Amino acid sequence: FRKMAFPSGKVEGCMVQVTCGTTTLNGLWLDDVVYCPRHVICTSENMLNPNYEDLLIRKSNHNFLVQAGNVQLRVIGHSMQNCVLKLKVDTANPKTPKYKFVRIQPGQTFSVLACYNGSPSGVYQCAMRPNFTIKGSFLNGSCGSVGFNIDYDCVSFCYMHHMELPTGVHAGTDLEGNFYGPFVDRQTAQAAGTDTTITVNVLAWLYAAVINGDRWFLNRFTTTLNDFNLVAMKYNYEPLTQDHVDILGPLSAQTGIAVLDMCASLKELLQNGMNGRTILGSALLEDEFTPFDVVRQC
Amino acid sequence: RKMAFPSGKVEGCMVQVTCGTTTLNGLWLDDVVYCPRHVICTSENMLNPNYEDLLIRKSNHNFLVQAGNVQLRVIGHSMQNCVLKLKVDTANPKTPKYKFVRIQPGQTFSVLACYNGSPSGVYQCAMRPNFTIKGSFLNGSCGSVGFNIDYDCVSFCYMHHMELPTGVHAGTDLEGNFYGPFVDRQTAQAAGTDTTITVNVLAWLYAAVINGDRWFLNRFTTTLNDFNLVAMKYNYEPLTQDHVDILGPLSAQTGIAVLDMCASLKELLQNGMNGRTILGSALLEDEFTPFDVVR
Ligand SMILES: CC(C)(C)[C@H](NC(=O)C(F)(F)F)C(=O)N1C[C@H]2[C@@H]([C@H]1C(=O)N[C@H](C=N)C[C@@H]1CCNC1=O)C2(C)C
Ligand SMILES: CC(C)(C)[C@H](NC(=O)C(F)(F)F)C(=O)N1C[C@H]2[C@@H]([C@H]1C(=O)N[C@H](C=N)C[C@@H]1CCNC1=O)C2(C)C
Repeated sequence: FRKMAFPSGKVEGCMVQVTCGTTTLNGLWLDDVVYCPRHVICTSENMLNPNYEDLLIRKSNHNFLVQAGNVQLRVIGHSMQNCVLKLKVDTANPKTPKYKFVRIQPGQTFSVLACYNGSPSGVYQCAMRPNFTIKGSFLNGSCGSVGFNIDYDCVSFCYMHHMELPTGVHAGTDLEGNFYGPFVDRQTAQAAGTDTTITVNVLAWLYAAVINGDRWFLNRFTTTLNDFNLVAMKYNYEPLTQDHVDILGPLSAQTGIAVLDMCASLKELLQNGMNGRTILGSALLEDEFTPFDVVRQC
Repeated sequence: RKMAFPSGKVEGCMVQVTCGTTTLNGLWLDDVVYCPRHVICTSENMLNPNYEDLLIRKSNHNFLVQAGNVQLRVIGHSMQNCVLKLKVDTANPKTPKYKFVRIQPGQTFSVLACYNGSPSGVYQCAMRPNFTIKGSFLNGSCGSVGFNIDYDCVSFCYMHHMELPTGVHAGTDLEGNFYGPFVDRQTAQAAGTDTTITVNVLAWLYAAVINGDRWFLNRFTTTLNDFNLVAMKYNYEPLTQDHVDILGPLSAQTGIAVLDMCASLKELLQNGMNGRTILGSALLEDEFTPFDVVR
């Protein structure tokens, strides 16, 4: 059971390089618009507390250099939507996929296409943490890289990368420029809140363990949502809702293990540990697989 | 994070190959489709297939090749070790710059898992020392390929053929020669005992020092032989002088001598992590190569 990213070719064909003055990052080129983080119009001097409304009025089309591989794109218009810059360009991308912009919830997963200088570098699978950060791998120049899901040739863009927090986790917006989490696009002191484990994803991962070989952690017992939720808080675990139980229903129906019975397994694992046994070859409990992820893979 | 390569250059080469009732994936490069030769097997042939006798009875029109909605015309065919090479009517217009390479255990690569010719997911892999892949491959995944990409040239190194009973996977290079002692035949065969890729753990430890963690270092050193005598008690691969030379650059960039990093690994194996993590893991990661670390 591997963590898998979506195939990235539909997105690779949209990545471009955006340069404003001395600042270069990545942009997303869909039809005749290029989307990128608005802090590209910041001068490094003004990363501390910029006024984006003012800095953009003073910009003109000629302040933006957009490069698609070998080819320079001519910017013919610019505007802002929340924290993303929208650069209208000369040419529609002939590789534009069927796509939509969506906003995801903490605990959902997506693929990230990490890019540098407009050129795709690698792909990995991520989860939006309960504290609204991403445990990604982003280096200098990675801003504007996007995250996405694919459903039957339709790309759902859900994330654009903006910044790294002092604990090495990452923060970004949806493609309409709304931040995930209580962060702002400026170099001021900010930090991730204390993170928590995504309970519904651990359970889904335990179902995947049962779907494969592993069954030793099953027991005769069952809990209640209220009794399990007291256990969850003690171990820094997101509380489990009736909504989570309902979505795990398919896996509970397929494997014959009710969710509150799996919770009994999980509560038991959280207290007594694994006693030298493993689950899908892992010694810790994995929480970056959603229920849909497990159904899809299996 | 362990990252796969962007998969688009390979997605444009995946096709569907059908022969009778068997369908799997093929790789379409220029005017040749490559795929596993057991596409020409039926039910009653998996146990003891005679591939020469099965192939002699086929003609070009027995092979149905589909690239998306378009049927390709097969105009020739031949067998090279355990891969079939289907000469087609049309050169793939999306053929990337590519080459074929055979890799060694410990090497990493990306896998594009496909079903019925359409890409489903991409993940990053290592060739294990027992010549198997710890992959994620379902019923129709055969013919999925593994690859690296360097300066826009795609190095194809793996094509998927079989699942072993332990859940791991075996396959061939793109010339059809199996990695390890496996055969494309449904008989009792089993992966040998697997071991940890020691040179990859050490390279990763060097990556931890470079990103500013040093908690696992100690003041000891070790001889190469003493290191290997301890490490093999944990099912770690022996470290060779070639591996030592290979880590040299990282040892220079960090100032930590290779054998001093070996002493730290012996201690990590002795103690565990005591609830800590090194890069982002509570496990010793062995699927990032020395070459990977510098990049
Ligand atoms: C880490 C740093 C101290 C530099 C800063 N962090 C914080 O200001 C915080 F602590 F508030 F998060 C930060 O990321 N930025 C400062 C400045 C932009 C952003 C930035 O340079 N983004 C990079 C875009 N290519 C990607 C970064 C590069 C390192 N790894 C990444 O992912 C803006 C928030 C406007
Ligand atoms: C797992 C099974 C017991 C069926 C068998 N294994 C062994 O015979 C062994 F144990 F000896 F390896 C096995 O894999 N095959 C039997 C037959 C082909 C191959 C096969 O069906 N390949 C699939 C290609 N689409 C991919 C497989 C599907 C399951 N998961 C995969 O990855 C050949 C070896 C000629």
